[PDB]
Amino acid sequence: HMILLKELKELFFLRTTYYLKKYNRSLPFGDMIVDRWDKAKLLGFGEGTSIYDSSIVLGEVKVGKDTWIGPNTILDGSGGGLIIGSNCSISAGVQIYTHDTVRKSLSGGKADIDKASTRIGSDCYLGPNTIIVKGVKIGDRVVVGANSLVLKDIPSDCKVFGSPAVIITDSLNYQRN
Amino acid sequence: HMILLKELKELFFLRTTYYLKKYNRSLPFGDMIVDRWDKAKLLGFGEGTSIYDSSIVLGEVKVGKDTWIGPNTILDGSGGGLIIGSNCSISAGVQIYTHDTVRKSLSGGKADIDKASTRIGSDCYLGPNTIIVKGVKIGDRVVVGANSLVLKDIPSDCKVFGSPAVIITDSLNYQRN
Amino acid sequence: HMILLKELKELFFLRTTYYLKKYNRSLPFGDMIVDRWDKAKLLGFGEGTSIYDSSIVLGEVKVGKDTWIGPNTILDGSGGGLIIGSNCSISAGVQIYTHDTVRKSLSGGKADIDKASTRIGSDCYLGPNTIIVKGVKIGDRVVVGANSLVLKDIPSDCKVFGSPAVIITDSLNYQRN
Repeated sequence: HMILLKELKELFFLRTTYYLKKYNRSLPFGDMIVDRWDKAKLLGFGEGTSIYDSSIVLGEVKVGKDTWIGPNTILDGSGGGLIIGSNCSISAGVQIYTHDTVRKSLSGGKADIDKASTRIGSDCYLGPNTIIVKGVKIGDRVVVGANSLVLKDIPSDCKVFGSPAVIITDSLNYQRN
Repeated sequence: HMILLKELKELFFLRTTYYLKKYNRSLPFGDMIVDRWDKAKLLGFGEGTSIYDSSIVLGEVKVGKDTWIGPNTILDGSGGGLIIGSNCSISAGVQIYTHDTVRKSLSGGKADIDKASTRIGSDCYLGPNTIIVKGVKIGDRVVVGANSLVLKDIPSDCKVFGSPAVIITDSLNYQRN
Repeated sequence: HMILLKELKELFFLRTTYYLKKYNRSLPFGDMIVDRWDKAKLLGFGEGTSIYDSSIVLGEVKVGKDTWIGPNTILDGSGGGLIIGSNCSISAGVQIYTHDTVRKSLSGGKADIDKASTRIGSDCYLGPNTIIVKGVKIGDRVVVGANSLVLKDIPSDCKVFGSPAVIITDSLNYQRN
């Protein structure tokens, strides 16, 4: 254990040195062991998709191609499946749910976990610290601004933000060339 | 170090394979080493309590039975103790504090750290990304919605949300059977 | 791998035991390997600065003296450099950006990443879960409250909060003696 700890620290030093030179960044220890693209592949996600070590993926989660799954994210498919499209940006700190335990806790542990399936289309952006709750359906080409709480379905080509989130305009201008 | 890195990656691959088959989930590297229930036990928390590897626990923290401490949480008892009851849901990203450093920073490093003890009762839910500040007292059977900032005490059987958080109704209906 | 996993768990147990006795806290596995002050030093940050293992630092990031970089933070200098002063508190969950990908995602992957440099002065506090977006300039002795989204420049001696953040008063009283 003495030697193992010393080896782990040596490895941390060397790997951080290598990552600074090669990738001009410094990551957590775990993100220097885990490759983002191989992890996504192991999870059955589409080609081009990437996911940080620090991400938690529960139950039935399906993800399309070229989707970026950021650090400190939760993709919870435990309550009937979560489906995410292609080309999505799932920003740092985003949490996507198909269950909750409000009643279980509030009832002293008696009530069951409530569950509902959740879907996000393609070409979406979920901004930092966005919370998407069970049951929600988000369409294609939606923007969800940072610090949102999405309680209801969102149709395609919408821009939403707030806690709770509300439709603010269409997303058309972000789709331009 | 070359061999150690290769072994760590082999271990990551195998353990993720095992966790997918056994627990239908993919966790961070650290959460495949650390057992949530043994960690809680080591921290002196009550029977049935669980805490993710990614959680930070500072100073005097006491937790009751069957409380779920989620990923990416902060339980800071450094400023006079933090006490949490039984059957609580402490959601991903929740941060509970007994100190802050606004004045220390704002004063160029001169002022002291401000401190005040914090307590949460039993049968509470703290939703994702909830921030509870020093000095606060939350009673029993409270719901705190996602994305809240709790600046003042909350009595039992309340439902609160917002930044800052405000009482919205009672929590009675969540306690049903 | 069998033996390596057993060794890692033994190390986790022992190190957590040592950290509880020596530092009265329990940290993630990675934060028991990585030293906060050596990591900051390796990143070229100023004397006295500290950064948790769980922090991500992208591209050109410069940080002054005695700045505290908390857990689960993002310091993204990838889009033209990020500069942070001395004596700053960068709270848990704070995310600071110099890029985004709204248009890249919304355009099916066609558009480029948008980039703009970001600066924060000295003696600032950024509260939990603060989001600072590309292009922003924050002056000296600013307070940013928890759960903020900072979309526009902030002058010195200001106190701001909200999503989006707005000036609420001056920060003078926090600077007192």
